[PDB]
This record gives sequence, structure tokens and C-alpha cells, in this order.
Amino acid sequence: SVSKANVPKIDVSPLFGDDQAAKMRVAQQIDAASRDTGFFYAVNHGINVQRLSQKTKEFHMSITPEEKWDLAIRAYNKEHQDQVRAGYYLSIPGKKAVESFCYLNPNFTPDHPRIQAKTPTHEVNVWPDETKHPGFQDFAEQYYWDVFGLSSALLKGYALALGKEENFFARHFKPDDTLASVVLIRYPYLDPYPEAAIKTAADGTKLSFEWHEDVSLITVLYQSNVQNLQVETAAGYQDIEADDTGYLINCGSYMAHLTNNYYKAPIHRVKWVNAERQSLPFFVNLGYDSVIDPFDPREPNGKSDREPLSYGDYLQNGLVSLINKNGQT
Ligand SMILES: CC(C)[C@@H](NC(=O)[C@H](CS)NC(=O)CCC[C@H](N)C(=O)O)C(=O)O
Repeated sequence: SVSKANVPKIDVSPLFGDDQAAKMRVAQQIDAASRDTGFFYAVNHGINVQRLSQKTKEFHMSITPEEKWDLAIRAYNKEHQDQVRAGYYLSIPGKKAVESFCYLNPNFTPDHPRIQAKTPTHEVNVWPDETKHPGFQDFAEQYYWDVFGLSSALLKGYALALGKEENFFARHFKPDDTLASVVLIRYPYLDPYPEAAIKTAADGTKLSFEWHEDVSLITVLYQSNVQNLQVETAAGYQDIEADDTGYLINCGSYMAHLTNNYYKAPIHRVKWVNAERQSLPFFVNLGYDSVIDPFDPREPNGKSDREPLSYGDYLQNGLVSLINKNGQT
């Protein structure tokens, strides 16, 4: 009764190479998907997603309550006032099923200028004990750079799709200052499943996370093979099929801002499914002071009335707004 959403599988491998016409043909596919449901699967992306899933499971299934408190963000542990973004987001048995671990740019160290300056949205990552989680930090930091590289390539596609030179976005997506984050989300199997963790949509659908747009330029998402996402279209909410070999890509509201809503941030939600599974987004955020001039590709002269908005302000306010709207995760 629910229709399947059109979510094309785009071979993005040319975006890593030097064949300009082949890159334009990928860009066209990104344009079409961005103008249609707003989602596509990136395939032939080069990332070892089997290792990502296996190592994430080993971490989620071995971390203990003590370790979660010791890594917890300030929402769960008032001792950790500097941890707004990075750390552990705890479950609450009987009430809240989801739990997750967020980390930021590994280059944010105590001596990084933005850490020294105490600039908002920048934090030094927290990590579990190496002996208790051997290889996890190294795996996770390398994963950040692998998905960074895929995201760079995707941003070349989006730039070309919009009629720009290929580094239009990517030049502002940089290892030294990116505010991008990885979140390793566990959605557990639970029986009895906590009713407080289920929301009911206007159409009666049981949900684990309510409708929203993304706080990102783009979002680059791995999920294990359990169908759960739905996208709002003119025809109603439609099911996004799972594909645990690809990355699900969509635009966030900063892309909508920069393109005068030509590439919309698609509204989507997470159905409740009682199955153990993984949701592993990478949020492609620019640097704190990144302030690209909005444009309008619909207009012959390409100009837009929208005012420039620095990425850091956008991100800080967007993440608070999403918590207020859809709850602390
Ligand atoms: C829809 C999925 C991406 C996933 N949802 C999510 O990850 C939701 C909506 S995009 N994301 C957030 O809450 C924003 C996390 C931001 C992160 N702490 C950071 O500091 O950068 C889910 O499976 O629930």
C-alpha cells in the first residue's frame, strides 16, 4: 500500500577520476535524483562497508554502562560540559531504544586553533579504552577519512550538476577545519519494545524518528539491510529500500539555502522496525567560517536574494533546533 520511492543507484566511480565527460554524465544523474525524490544510492564508492558494519557492531555490542557514562555527552553527564556533539548518546531501558556514538574531525586536538579559541561546534573527540576496544579508534579515524574522500567526490558531482566548476563545494570541505561528523547509531531489537520510543505519524505509521530535514550540506549514509526510511513526496511518504552495499545520499538544508531551494532538502522519517540494525551517517559540514554566496540556477543571471550564512552559525542553530523538534537522541 506504501509505494517504493525512486532511489536510483548511481555509479560514482568516475568522480574519483579525470574523465570529464564521464563526470558530467554522473553529475546529470545526481541532478535528476536531486530534482526528483532527493535521494540516490552511491555505488562503486570504494569503501569497505563490511568492515565498517563489523567493527561498529563489535563496539556497540561490547561497550558497557560504565564506559558509556565515561564517554557520555553533556545531555547525559553534567560533568562533560565540553561534550555537546562528540561522545556517547545513551539509551534509557524502558523508555528510549536508540543509542549512538558521535565523533568529529580527528584533526581537532588540544592545539588546533579552533579548540584553542574555544570556538563553538569544535570539540576534541573522546574514545573508549584501547585495551577494551582494540583497534576501534584507529578504525574509526580511518573511516572518517575514507568517507571524507567519498564525500569530496560526491561534492564534485553536485557542483558539476549545478553548472559550476567541480571544486565549487569541495574546496571548502577541508581536512583541517571540516565540521563533519560520523554517528554510529544502534537501533536494537527489544521485546517488550518500549512504547515511549515509538511515535505515531499523522498517517498512523509507527516511527522511531520523526519527519525532518537534514542539518548538512549533504548526508552520506550507510545502513544495514533493514528497510526503515521513508521520504515525503507530493504523492505521500514512500519507502526507501535498503541497500547495504551502497551509501544513501541526500541534500541537507544548507544546500537548499545555497541553491535557493533548487535542490531541496528532502523531508524524511524513520519507521519503527523491531530489528537489530545500524544507521551510520556522515554529515558533510563545511568549516566554521565558510560563507558561500547563495545562487539561483533557475535564473539566467544565476543570482539569488538569499543572504550568505556562515556554516558555523547554521550548524550550531540547526542542531539545537533538531533536538527541540525531534528530541534528544
Ligand atoms: C536518518 C538517519 C541519518 C538517522 N538520523 C540522524 O542521524 C538524525 C537525523 S539526520 N541526526 C541527528 O540527530 C543529528 C546528529 C548531529 C551530530 N550529533 C553532530 O554533532 O554532528 C537515523 O537513523 O535516525
